[PDB]
Amino acid sequence: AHHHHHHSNILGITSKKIENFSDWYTQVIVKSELIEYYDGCYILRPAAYYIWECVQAFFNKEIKKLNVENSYFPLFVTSETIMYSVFPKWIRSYRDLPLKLNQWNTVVRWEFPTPFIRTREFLWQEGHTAHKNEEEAVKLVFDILDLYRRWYEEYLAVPIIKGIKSEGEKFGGANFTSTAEAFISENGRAIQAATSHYLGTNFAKMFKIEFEDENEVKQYVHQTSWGCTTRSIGIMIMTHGDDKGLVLPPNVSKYKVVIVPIFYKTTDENAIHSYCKDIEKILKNAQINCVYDDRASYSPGYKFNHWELRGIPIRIEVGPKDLQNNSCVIVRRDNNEKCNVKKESVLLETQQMLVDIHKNLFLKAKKKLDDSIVQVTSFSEVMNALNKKKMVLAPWCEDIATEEEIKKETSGAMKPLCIPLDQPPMPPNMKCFWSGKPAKRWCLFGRSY
Amino acid sequence: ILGITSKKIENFSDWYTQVIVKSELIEYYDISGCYILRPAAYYIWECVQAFFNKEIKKLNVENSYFPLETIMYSVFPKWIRSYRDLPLKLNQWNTVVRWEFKQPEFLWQEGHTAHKNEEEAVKLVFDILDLYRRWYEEYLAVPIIKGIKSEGEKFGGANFTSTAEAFISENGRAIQAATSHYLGTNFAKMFKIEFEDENEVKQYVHQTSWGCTTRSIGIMIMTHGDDKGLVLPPNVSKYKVVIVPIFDENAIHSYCKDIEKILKNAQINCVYDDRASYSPGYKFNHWELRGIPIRIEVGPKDLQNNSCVIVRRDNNEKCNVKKESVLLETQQMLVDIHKNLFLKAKKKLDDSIVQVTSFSEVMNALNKKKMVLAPWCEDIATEEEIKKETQRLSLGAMKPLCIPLDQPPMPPNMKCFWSGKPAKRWCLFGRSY
Ligand SMILES: [Cl-]
Ligand SMILES: [Cl-]
Ligand SMILES: [Cl-]
Repeated sequence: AHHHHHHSNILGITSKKIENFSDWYTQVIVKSELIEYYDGCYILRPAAYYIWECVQAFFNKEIKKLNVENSYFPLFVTSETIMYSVFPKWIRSYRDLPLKLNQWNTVVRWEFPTPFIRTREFLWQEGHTAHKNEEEAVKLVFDILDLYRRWYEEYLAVPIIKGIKSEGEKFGGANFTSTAEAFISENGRAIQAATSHYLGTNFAKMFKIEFEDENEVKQYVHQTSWGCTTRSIGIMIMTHGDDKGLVLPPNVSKYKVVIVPIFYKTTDENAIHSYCKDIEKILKNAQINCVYDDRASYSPGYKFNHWELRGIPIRIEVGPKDLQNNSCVIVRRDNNEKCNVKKESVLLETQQMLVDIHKNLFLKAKKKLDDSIVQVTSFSEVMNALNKKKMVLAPWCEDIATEEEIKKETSGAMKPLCIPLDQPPMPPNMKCFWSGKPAKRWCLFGRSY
Repeated sequence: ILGITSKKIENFSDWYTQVIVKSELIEYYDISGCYILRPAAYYIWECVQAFFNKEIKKLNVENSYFPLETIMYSVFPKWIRSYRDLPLKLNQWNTVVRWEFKQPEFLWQEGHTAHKNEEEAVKLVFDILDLYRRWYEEYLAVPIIKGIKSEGEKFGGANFTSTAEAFISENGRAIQAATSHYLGTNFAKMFKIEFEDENEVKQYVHQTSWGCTTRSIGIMIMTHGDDKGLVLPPNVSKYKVVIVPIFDENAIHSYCKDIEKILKNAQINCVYDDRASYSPGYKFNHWELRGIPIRIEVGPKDLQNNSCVIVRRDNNEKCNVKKESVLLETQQMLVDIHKNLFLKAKKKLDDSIVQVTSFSEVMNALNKKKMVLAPWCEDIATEEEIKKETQRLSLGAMKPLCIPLDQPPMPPNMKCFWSGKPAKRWCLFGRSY
């Protein structure tokens, strides 16, 4: 009957994030128990699906405050839902507006493949609304965009940049496409995090989606659509993961704490086991889910690595030194800092530490994001920035023809990510870094996914 | 308005189509019969999903997503090596996608578990089955009968299939409402799902599976719907109350808005139908069709007496209520509506079961749109014999629905109604969907 003292190198992460990012990622997603391959479609195991559940609960609650109703439309065409053609059957009068719908979807197809990120398999939501006028639709587009900011920032501890897509990168049926953009600094790649579209009257004209207004004048509806996918999980993994494995923001971890007993003598086993159970009770009585790993066949050291790999935010260790001192050792996953905590203070310190882990994960990620943006004047400064795994903020004329030319001259190509909502001042005579006719606004450009 | 034009008792299938479309539950895409679950239908699914998730989580079942039982079980040995890995408990909420220009219920739930022994597995099978009873009975106000399927009607891979059966008395047809299967070690042997037990002995896992679909919604509609349209148990209606003004014209609005705020402040969602271009009669029918549990009517006299009139959807009874008593009376009424819907459906279910001792009583019961509870020897070969004979006499077949968990006494000398060797247990038989 075998005792396992040492977690073998091969069962941990054998590639370093910075040195071999793609293999590092592959290893983390399987070894942390997020996903499992069947044969390259993958199963979302509970640790991944739990993250989706948490963001789904938050988003549902928030969209319901905006009177959005969930629904389910099963017919799709190549991916988009057959829906707008039905809207004339439901809308006659301003009293029928706004129409506000959302659905939670699941799709799998043959892969073409980085799980969560470049995949034909995902869970998502998409919302669709129709309003009596432009201002109400555009307000809603930006309200939803801020909810995406919160999904990322409050749940995944991922900072995003809000912006408007360039004409070449926006959805063809949209008047404008707003976006949340994320950036993975370790490989220099931007990735679109969520989208929120003002569709104007385009589909109303196609399907005769018209209503009688309050003045008895016929008008087109103004539409919106918006979506966010399990790509969000990938972004989170890539943002916080380290060389020991997965790191989970506490808000999307099922177990907040793992309790590990330390003892080598049978005379100590009962007191250790009992104290560990006291701590498990204290936390669970307080609605803090946790796991007490009391397996006899694995050493404490093995268990440390086992649960770090799984991304548990806090580990509490209990050894004989701790019984003697009425304490325990609390270890944070994010930065591996340890402290001794009195038994009576474990609840409060754990609560405070879960909040601080989230803050630290976010603030460190935001620093990396901010440090990844180089503001440039000229195309000659661009390649050095790209090669430093950066994206660039450049004054740009926003001429659609230039997007394919920028791509072509700089997969190694950089593309317009978004024109950020937050604009630095534009100096009086600033020229486009490409054109160079007068520059309109600053645009972010980068290599992408 | 065009309301419901066919009577439930007279043309059931036409009634049903009119109710599901007119009430805004579904919209058909086209003659394929593919359809949209509109918010009124999806809201029901949401409510039961919330309930079920909460309860299965108390049993440590975790949600997951396997792309679409062979993918699934072939992967289980990768996760199970010792007793420490058990029990494995998974659930999935599934959605179907139909691609328009590609070669080919839209929502359902399926769970799967694996356990160290028979006792633990079977206990979960029955715990889940009671959660399905509660899904039906607490949220949908639909009574069900728990039982075990016959050998001929169980899932072929199961050691036994437990079931919740419902009956629609207006058309005399039973319907399987949910199922929960003990799979034994059948698939474990097939996919080599073994573990090392506490004593270092290799054992097979004991598995269960269980599911329920949007058919549950259809069952609810068939059960409580009436000739005016949909009837919603309050727990699965987005709006609990509609407020309808009856023409003041300024004081009326203000008064209706006061009631709206009282209810909404107490977290009771409601709608104040203040549309100027429709009559109150129009509005009454509009909201009845849509299944809203309670209407509150406010007219001039009610202003004068500081009252209003509360009207129940289920029985159309009215009562006069003081303004300051509206919140409490509304809360009590929503409870009482659910209780009445359930009790009247339970009475119809009870009255649909004829207990028989011989085959010569069966066709009379079937032709009266009943089910029969009969003493049966349970021999699989009799199932098709009984199907054929009841079909023949109809000119339709009845089949075994379930062997109820709640068994009446079996006299020591009772014969099977068909065979009649010694009878074992009572079995429910009926026509089915
Ligand atoms: Cl297609
Ligand atoms: Cl937390
Ligand atoms: Cl079955």
